[PDB]
Amino acid sequence: STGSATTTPIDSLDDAYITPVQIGTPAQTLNLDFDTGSSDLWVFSSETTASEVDGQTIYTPSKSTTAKLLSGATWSISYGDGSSSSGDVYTDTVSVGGLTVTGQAVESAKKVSSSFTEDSTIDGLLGLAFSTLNTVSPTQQKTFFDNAKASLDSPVFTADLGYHAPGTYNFGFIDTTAYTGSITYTAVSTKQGFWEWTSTGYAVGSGTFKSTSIDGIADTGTTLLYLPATVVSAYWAQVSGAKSSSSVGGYVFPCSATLPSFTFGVGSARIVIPGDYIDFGPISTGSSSCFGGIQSSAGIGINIFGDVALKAAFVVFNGATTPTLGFASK
Ligand SMILES: CN(C)c1ccc(C(=O)O)cn1
Repeated sequence: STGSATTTPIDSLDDAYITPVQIGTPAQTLNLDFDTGSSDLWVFSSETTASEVDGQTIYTPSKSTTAKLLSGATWSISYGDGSSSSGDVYTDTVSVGGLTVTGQAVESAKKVSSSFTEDSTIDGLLGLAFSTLNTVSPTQQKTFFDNAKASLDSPVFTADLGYHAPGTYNFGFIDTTAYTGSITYTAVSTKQGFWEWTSTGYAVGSGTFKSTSIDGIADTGTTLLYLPATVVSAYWAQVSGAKSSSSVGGYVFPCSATLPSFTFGVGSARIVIPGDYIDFGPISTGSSSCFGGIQSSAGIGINIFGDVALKAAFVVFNGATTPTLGFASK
């Protein structure tokens, strides 16, 4: 089997991407944030504290003839941006782009933090990291991908995120029309539960490539590119007037600037992130100070190849017995 679904930016900055997902019988369609950095499929629901729901579409398990309470199971998760959610668990039928999994754990939120409430466009998350990170207790649950894998034509999914445009998540096949040149594959460590890999270096604009190993994670649920402070300083030094602002919470730059590209290495191959992709717009409405799309990972403990990086590539998440990542230009 295979599946193919369009993923759409939630706003004009590509702050996140949402993908429609069918849950239950009859189908209830929710728009979920596909997150290769976590491993829980959770949704706003009829159980979510009413004051914490503001415009989201909810899953109502009592209206699904295939929903079953997973008795005794609870979940609770916190994300790198400080947001969080928790609740109980149902199993139900879940379909993405025509690919159906029966008995998928659907984690129903009883509580969500303010940043979830405030984002009316995101109805929940669909985790695509390794199932070892799943938070359900006392019986850990599998991701949608793990549950689907054995049935797929090939044990893979691909992320093809758009810049200020829709893109595609495919399951079970590689669309050879969706990229240019060849796909370069690179080793993955699953030791931390992430799609963790090592970039071979970087370049800023038309500058020379610096060969240096940068360990990090391919994370579709993180907006920006978070890299070591040395790398990030080298980038922003090429933008007149750019500076790190402790008050804003990262590098800012004059909105009048033209940003240089940023290249990252995948083995001997190179992925080029156009300068425009690194512009996250005014820090507040009407400001001439703009927020940068490349930020330091120093506070975080891990480097993160978030959407800024991934959207410049066609990315293969190969879930074969020994997982690997693939990157192609597009
Ligand atoms: C809607 N918000 C608060 C989100 C969504 C997704 C993530 C994440 O995948 O890490 C974090 N915050």
